[PDB]
Amino acid sequence: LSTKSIEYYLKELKEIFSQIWLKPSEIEKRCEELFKRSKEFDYKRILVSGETDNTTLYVIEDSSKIHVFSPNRDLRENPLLMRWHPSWYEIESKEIYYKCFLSCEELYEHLELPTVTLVNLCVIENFPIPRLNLSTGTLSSYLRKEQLAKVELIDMQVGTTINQIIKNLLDSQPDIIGLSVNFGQKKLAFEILDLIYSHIENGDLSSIITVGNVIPSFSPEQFFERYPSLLICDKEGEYTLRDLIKMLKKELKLDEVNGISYVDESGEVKHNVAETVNFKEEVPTPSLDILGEISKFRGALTLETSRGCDYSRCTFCPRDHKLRSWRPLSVEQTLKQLDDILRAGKHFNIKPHIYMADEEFIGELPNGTEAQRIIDICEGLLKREEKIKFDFAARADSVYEPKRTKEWNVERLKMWHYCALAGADRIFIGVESGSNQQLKRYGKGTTSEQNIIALRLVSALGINLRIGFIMFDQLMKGLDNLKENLDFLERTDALMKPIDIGDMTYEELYDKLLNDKEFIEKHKTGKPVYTIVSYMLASMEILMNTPYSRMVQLTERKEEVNLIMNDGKPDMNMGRYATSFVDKTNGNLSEACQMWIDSNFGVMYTIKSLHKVANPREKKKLYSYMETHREISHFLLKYLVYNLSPDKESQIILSDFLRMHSMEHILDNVGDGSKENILNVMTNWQLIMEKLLRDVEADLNKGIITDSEDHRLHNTLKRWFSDMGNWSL
Ligand code: B12
Ligand SMILES: C[S@@+](CC[C@H](N)C(=O)[O-])C[C@H]1O[C@@H](n2cnc3c(N)ncnc32)[C@H](O)[C@@H]1O
Ligand code: SF4
Repeated sequence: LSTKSIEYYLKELKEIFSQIWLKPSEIEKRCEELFKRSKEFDYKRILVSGETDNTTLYVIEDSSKIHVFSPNRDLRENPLLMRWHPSWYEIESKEIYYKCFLSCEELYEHLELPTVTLVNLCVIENFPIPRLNLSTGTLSSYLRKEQLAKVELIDMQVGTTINQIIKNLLDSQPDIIGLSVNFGQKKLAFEILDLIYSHIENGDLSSIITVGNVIPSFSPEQFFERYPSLLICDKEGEYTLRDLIKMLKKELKLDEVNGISYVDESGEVKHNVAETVNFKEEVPTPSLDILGEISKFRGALTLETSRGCDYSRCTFCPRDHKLRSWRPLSVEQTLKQLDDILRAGKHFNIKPHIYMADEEFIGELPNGTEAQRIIDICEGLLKREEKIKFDFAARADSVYEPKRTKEWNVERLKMWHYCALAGADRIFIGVESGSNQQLKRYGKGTTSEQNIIALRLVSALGINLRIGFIMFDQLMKGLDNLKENLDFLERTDALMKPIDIGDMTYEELYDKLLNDKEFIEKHKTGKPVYTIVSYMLASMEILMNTPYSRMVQLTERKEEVNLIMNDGKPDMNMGRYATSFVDKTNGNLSEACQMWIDSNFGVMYTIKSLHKVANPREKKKLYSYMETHREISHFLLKYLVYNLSPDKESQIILSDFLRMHSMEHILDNVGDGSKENILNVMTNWQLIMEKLLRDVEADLNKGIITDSEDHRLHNTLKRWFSDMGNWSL
């Protein structure tokens, strides 16, 4: 092969490899056709490995002549060649993109890659709209970039069924099978596992079996009881899979494999230490094998630009699986991976909107440069030809922290401005509470006024907001925290319209939003905070391994009460404890609010479903229903608390709200927090929901809104009217 004809094969390979959405078997197909075409030499076998900018073709003429093409990267950085021969190459050399290896017998053994099949489970009835699965996509890209294995990806999100999974597995004959098992997928996982082991027993498969993600990590005993040879990946999967591949080659013993729990021969459960992955530089662009099918389901692009939480102190948030340190992608890798995913999505006409999976997008570094890192990512996005939109999550104190200097906070505001400039769209802030006592119980580290100011600053930059809010928690005593929460949620001095920066410095804008009451009033949207709450009337869920669960167990012993039911055991499928409230009135209110939600779910689901596809004028009508429902749901709790503990100010607000909707006389005990009385009070309040749904009914009859073909709004409205006051579950 001439030195000029190297160049031609590289040129065409670069064009093949640029199509990063194709599965590796499809890439190999195009490589075979390119090499059979020139017919200026024949070969026995080809292998493609690597990914995106390091994709590599091996052409095995036989074991004594092996050609290696690396169009996108210096072959000297190839990790498979480096494992085979750490000094094969010349250090003083122009970059090398081709090399023929002659009489290199052991290189062939390195090119016999094991096969790994990774399966993302999905209960499709609960999640109709897929998102690119990072759980398996990053495990695949890590293995491909290290050239450790041929990886097959199966995603139940796009409709692949249990029986199709097994068919796939029989056809590919993998050496390692891995299932990602998430909340609510225990039964599905056990079904797939039963069939895998049934076929191992029958001799149709021989594979190391492993499961990963949070459900088996937290509850390994229920898995080991049914599958005692199963290997559970406790934390990150990358090095775990690397080491199972080594163990396949007898290069590691089982008790050396990174980050797994297993049953040894004596019957005892072992856990191996998990070395935290070098995420900054070893985990590349998620594999995009499934992207085409995801686009057919109108699915979403996703990326994780950091792992972990440097704060890690919220008492309801368990840190054992996700870890207590923050590991960011480099600015360079973040921009590259975003470019890859956006280019691949554009190929399938997926719109350029990235959902960042990060637990904490902004983070914190020992050198304090985290804000400059974000600004540098934003500057890179602003250099692109096309704009993007992106969503992410952040704590309120990643916006505003009065324990830090004014200069820290002013630079924080500049950072958030660059986020808005680069496309920050809907941002989730974990406010969680409006009550300083409850915030302390939540370990949030924030105050209620600090939360208000964070919302002011972000909303003023034109970023749209969503907030988590956990109204009820089991250790709350009395109604005081609920009153503080309701007052917080009714504040109208928090949400700002997008403010034109004009000539203001960052410091002047910051100063005005903190202190200038007239500025705040002029720019407010006038909407109360509860309008951006993600889930109204939410109650605490007590997950395993949390400080909050231990706080509960500690109240159980200190006041001699049995709060954790199921005889102290947790639920494996949901990774949480079933727990009752220390204050029985508060538990009654939480239960009532869940029943309220259940009673309106069918009709409000239908309204929201119709809203997705309505014309502009119907969309606004249906949206106004959803706004009014949220409003009625907020003042349900204000009304319940009023009937348990009245005050003058709350009475005025409820009377204002009634009078505002021409329905002050629709409503006509006290201090009685029994379930019976609360239900009776809520039956009364439900008359206000009836008044809203009578308008929906009239609008439907008038043709002002349009029903689905199966008459779903008609059907659910009819049921709702017939079910009034009838709180059976
Ligand atoms: C997207 C998302 C959702 C989506 C789910 C989308 C989907 N795919 O169906 C929605 C919005 C529906 C959701 C809901 C919930 N979620 Co959520 N979610 C996330 C989020 C933001 C991103 C997930 C992701 O892509 N992670 C990145 C990938 C790379 O990580 P991974 O899945 O853990 O995979 C790694 C390891 O687990 C391991 N691994 C995974 N699979 C496998 C397989 C094998 C074989 C092996 C060996 C290893 C392995 O290797 C991988 C790479 O290192 C995460 C935050 C996060 N960054 O993880 C929260 C998170 C997972 N969610 C969480 C929670 C609590 C919930 C809810 C209960 C809501 C709530 N907060 O009350 C519900 C559950 C609903 C249900 N399903 O029943 C918690 C989980 C508990 C915890 N603290 O660890 C997280 C961490 C957020 C938080 N801090 O509160 N979630
Ligand atoms: C939407 S995710 C993103 C959280 C992310 N760590 C952050 O800091 O912003 C978590 C949100 O779900 C809600 N949530 C989490 N755990 C919960 C629990 N155990 N019970 C009730 N709500 C919970 C909280 O409102 C929280 O803000
Ligand atoms: S809730 Fe958010 S900030 Fe709190 S520990 Fe969990 S990831 Fe970190």
